[PDB]
Amino acid sequence: STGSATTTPIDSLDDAYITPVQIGTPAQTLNLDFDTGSSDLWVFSSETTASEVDGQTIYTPSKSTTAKLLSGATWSISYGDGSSSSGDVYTDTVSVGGLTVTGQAVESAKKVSSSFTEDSTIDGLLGLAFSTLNTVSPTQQKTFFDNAKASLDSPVFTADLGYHAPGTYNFGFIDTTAYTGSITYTAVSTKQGFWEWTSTGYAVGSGTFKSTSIDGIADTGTTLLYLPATVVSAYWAQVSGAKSSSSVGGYVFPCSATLPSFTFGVGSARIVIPGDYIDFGPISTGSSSCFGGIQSSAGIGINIFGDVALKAAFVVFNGATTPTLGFASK
Repeated sequence: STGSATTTPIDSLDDAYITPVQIGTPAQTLNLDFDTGSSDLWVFSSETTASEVDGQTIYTPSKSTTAKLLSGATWSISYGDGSSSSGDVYTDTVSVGGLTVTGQAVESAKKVSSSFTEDSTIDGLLGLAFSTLNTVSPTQQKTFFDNAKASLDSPVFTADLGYHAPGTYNFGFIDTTAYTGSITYTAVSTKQGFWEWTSTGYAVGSGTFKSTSIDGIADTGTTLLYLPATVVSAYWAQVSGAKSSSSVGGYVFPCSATLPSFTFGVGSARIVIPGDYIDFGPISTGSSSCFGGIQSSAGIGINIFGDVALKAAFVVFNGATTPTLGFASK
């Protein structure tokens, strides 16, 4: 089997991407944030505290003839940005782009933190990291990809995120018309539950490439590119007027600037992030200070290849017995 679904930016900055997902019988379609940095499929629901729902589409398990309460199971998750959610668990039929899993754990939110409430465009998350990170207790549950893997033509999914435009998540096949050149594959460590890999270095603009190992995670659920402070300082030093602002919470730059590109290494191959992809716009409405798309990871504990980096590439998440990642230009 295979599946193919279009993923669409939620706003004009590409802050996140939503992909329609069918849950239950008859289908209830919710727009979920596919997140290769987490491993829970959770939804706004008829159980979510009413004051914490503000425009999202909800899953109502009582209207699904295939929903079953997973007795005793609860979940609770906290994300790198400080947001959180928690609730109970149903199993139900879940389809993505024509690919159907029966018995998928659908984690129904009883509580969500303010940032989820305030984002009316995201109806929940669909985790695509390794199932060892799934938070369901007392019986940990499998991701959608883990459940589908054996049925797929090939045990892979691909992320093809657009810049200010729709893109595609495919399951079970690699669309050879979706990228240019060849795909370079690189080793993955699953020890932390992430799609964790080691970039071979970087370049700023037309500068020379610096060979240096940068361990980090391929995370579709993080907006920006978070890298060591040395690397980030070298990038922003090429932008007149750029500075790190403690009050804003990162590097800012004059909105009048033209940003240089940023290149990262994948083995001997190179992925070029155009400068425009690094512009996240005014820090507040009407400001001439703009927020940068490359930021320091020094306070995180891990480097994160988020959407800024991933949307410059066609990315293969290879879930074979020894997982690997593949990157191609496009």
